[PDB]
Amino acid sequence: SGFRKMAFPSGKVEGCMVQVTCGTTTLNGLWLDDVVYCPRHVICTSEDMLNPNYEDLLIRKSNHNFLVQAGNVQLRVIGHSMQNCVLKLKVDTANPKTPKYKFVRIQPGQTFSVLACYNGSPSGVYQCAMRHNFTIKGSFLNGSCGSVGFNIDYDCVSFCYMHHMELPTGVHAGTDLEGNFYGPFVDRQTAQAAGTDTTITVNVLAWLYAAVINGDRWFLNRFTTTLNDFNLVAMKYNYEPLTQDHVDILGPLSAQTGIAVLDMCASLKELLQNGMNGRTILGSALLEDEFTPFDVVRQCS
Amino acid sequence: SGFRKMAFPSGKVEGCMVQVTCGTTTLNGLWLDDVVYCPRHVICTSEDMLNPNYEDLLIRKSNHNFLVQAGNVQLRVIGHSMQNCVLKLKVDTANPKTPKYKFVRIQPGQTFSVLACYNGSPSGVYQCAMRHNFTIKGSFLNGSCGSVGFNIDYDCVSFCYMHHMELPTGVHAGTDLEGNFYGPFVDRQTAQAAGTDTTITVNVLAWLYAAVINGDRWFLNRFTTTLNDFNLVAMKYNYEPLTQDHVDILGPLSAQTGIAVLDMCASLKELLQNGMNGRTILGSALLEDEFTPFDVVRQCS
Ligand SMILES: Cc1ccc(NC(=O)c2ccc(CN3CCNCC3)cc2)cc1Nc1nc(-c2cccnc2)cs1
Ligand SMILES: Cc1ccc(NC(=O)c2ccc(CN3CCNCC3)cc2)cc1Nc1nc(-c2cccnc2)cs1
Repeated sequence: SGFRKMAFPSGKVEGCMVQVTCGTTTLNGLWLDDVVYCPRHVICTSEDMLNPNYEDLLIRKSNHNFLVQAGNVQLRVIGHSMQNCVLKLKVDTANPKTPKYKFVRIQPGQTFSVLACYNGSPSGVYQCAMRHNFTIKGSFLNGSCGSVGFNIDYDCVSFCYMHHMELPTGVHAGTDLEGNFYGPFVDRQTAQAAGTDTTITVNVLAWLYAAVINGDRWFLNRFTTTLNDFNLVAMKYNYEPLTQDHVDILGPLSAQTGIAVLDMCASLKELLQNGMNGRTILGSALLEDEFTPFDVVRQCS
Repeated sequence: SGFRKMAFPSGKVEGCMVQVTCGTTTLNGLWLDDVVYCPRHVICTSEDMLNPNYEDLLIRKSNHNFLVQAGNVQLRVIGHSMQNCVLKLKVDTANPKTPKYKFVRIQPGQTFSVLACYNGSPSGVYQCAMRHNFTIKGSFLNGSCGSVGFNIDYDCVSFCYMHHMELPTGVHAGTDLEGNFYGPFVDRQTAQAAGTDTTITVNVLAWLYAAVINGDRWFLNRFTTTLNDFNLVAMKYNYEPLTQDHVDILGPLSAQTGIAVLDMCASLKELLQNGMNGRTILGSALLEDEFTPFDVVRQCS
């Protein structure tokens, strides 16, 4: 029983975090086999900032300009290359703690764990969702660039996010581990801002099912709606439209509770139109949308 | 920027989790040096449950009755003893991954990270607070007993909680690592239930300061209250009384924001008496009380 924001155990990732220094700039790198991955803006200098050309800047670098530190051990850089917005630094030592891993790009609405690091040292772990506008609402201070986001499937770490920057509204933007940004953002100083966001409807429904699994039932009703009439109401409250595929994904939770998806949608419609009226669901006074159907099944069978 | 429920990196603890089996009962143990620690009710059998005597039950056990598995390796038990409500199993191998550690008992209102484990394998990590009634609102399924709660200070793990049981309202109860229960609970089947709880006032104030540090300011006011008139209002809403020591602990946050503690208390008083009126603070629609002043300073300078 109970339901918490839960992250994956971070040990497999902690053994991969290193510190990368270029001149007076220090951030975090990810050390897998004989390669270190880090944000390319580590080579940015002062009088660049505005309109940098990273191709020019990297051509002017030498291997000895990059200082890589794995705890108290310095790693010798023997090659370097640009991988879109990430730098690949070949080192003379393969990481003995390299886990089984994959580089995977996630979709809006999916969740992952973030290991926040400073100076190559892990600081804390938390759980995030990729928003509809391709930002994440993280917790990051200056020096956290290069921190990574990940999921774990059995023994294999799926890396999906490297942290690059903070936007004016305090939300965060980054790339996959191939160096391709999530969303329409660039690693330089522009007036760029996050687009509009929506609520992840399938996730809210998943969380209502977690509530019922845990004994919170006050929001349930005898009513059932159609998928069409539900989406009419969802647009008014800036929820994502619900599709038949979302209904299928909620099948297992629907079977376990005996509550059909379209019956739970009639509860969500009433909560939107009336509010909670002073009550809470799973300790929250608003509808939470950062738990996937998978997160729910994993945490509370 | 940003503020998240954040747990400590769990790698140092993951390397200590093992699986302990007695007969048909399997749960989690903590392997430090040449000792495994686990809940003593692993020796409970069926026709005991009601009124067990653990002294009798342990006298009837032999070392070979305990099967300890560290991943794919079986550890040989060479001694056993009762430590209040925890069992100490001496094994023939010292854990090569033993971190620097301490056994520390925490106070209500303090927080810690929980590494939930099943069959000796870590499953997820999350952050908890010890409540005023000595329960924690965790996320635990059958088989999670022996999972531990901890904090990390530099390189040293302070273990503070081992999980033992779930209470009827779905909250959780356990012991420190010396085997002494938090609160008036026993490891047997009785009608025991959690006592009444209060809101941790110093933590709510810490979280309001985190909100101001992150740019959420709508709840601020020009007013200041006395410590006496604030506590008059806190009792009506079931908040813990605020003391001068709490004011001192909030000093650093007060200095950084320029908002005196008693000025922030006049904001808390108005939120209690009027509510939020449809707005949120740090993404929450209620006042959060599971972040300590230390948690806040650590996460957002
Ligand atoms: C997208 C991007 C492009 C270029 C840079 N690098 C710079 O702007 C930069 C690099 C080097 C210098 C020169 N030195 C100045 C003195 N300190 C050492 C560096 C000055 C500025 C950083 C970023 N990303 C950043 N993310 C943050 C940040 C803040 C809070 C939370 N998460 C990320 C600050 S900067
Ligand atoms: C406090 C306590 C005292 C004694 C026991 N052990 C038993 O009740 C017990 C032990 C052995 C057996 C016999 N076998 C029965 C068939 N399965 C194997 C065991 C039957 C019952 C467990 C506990 N603690 C428990 N915590 C949970 C629990 C559930 C969900 C989340 N967190 C903890 C279930 S039981």
